[PDB]
Amino acid sequence: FMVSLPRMVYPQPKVLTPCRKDVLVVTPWLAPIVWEGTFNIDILNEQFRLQNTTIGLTVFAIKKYVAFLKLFLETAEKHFMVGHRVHYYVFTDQPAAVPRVTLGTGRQLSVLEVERRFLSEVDYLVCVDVDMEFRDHVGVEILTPLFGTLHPSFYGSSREAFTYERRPQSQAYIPKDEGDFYYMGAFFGGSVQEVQRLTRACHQAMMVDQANGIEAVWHDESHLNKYLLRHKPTKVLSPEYLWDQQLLGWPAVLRKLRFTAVP
Ligand SMILES: [Hg+2]
Ligand SMILES: [Hg+2]
Ligand SMILES: [Hg+2]
Ligand SMILES: [Hg+2]
Ligand SMILES: [Hg+2]
Ligand SMILES: [Hg+2]
Repeated sequence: FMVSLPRMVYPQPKVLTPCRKDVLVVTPWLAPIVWEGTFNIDILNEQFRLQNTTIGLTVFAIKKYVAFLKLFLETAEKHFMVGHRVHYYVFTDQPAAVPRVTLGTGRQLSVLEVERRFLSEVDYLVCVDVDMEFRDHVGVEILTPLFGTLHPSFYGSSREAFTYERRPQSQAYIPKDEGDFYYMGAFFGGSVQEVQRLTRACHQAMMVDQANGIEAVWHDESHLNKYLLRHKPTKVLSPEYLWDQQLLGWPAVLRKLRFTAVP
């Protein structure tokens, strides 16, 4: 059950003015592709706050990667789901090395040393890499049953150039005449239920590959791409959401650089 939105004053959407004319804003299965200019964040914030949405953000930080937690979490505090309930889950081999980062109200951090707990604690899960920093808004516009993110190196590439697993002997196999996009493994998410479905499917496929003596060319990312080919995501994030400015610069098509590699 969803309550009514309140009265809001904003610019009328214009039916005969395309939103962006330089990029695809909807997939052929009618999932939005999230670019700056496509969303009114005030409307979306209202919708998700009225549901008291809780977002879990999961990161693995092992060995030397614990060094990246401070910047990751500090910048998440500035830019990630601000105004909403956030639960950070930091999976690490070094619990005592997790930095003491000051959190805004309604935000919490759990340290898990290296599950149904997610079903009871959060509505959505967002799974990212720790060697990153938030540079701009990453908010409820991403939330949906299942999303993937366009890999910044391949968003302009034809499908035959995608680095999918190409050996038929692998469960991650995708032939040259298949594929919508190349999704990057470093940023995906969805409802808890859909994320757990995905991770279960990939884990099983990886076990089958191991038993057959084969390891997919890009490991979990290869399996992610196979999963999202066969189970279409309900939103796709543009490369605004996963960028490397040193490698790739700042193309005109990116109005914002939201979540980036660390230099
Ligand atoms: Hg628009
Ligand atoms: Hg996750
Ligand atoms: Hg994760
Ligand atoms: Hg998979
Ligand atoms: Hg996996
Ligand atoms: Hg996966």
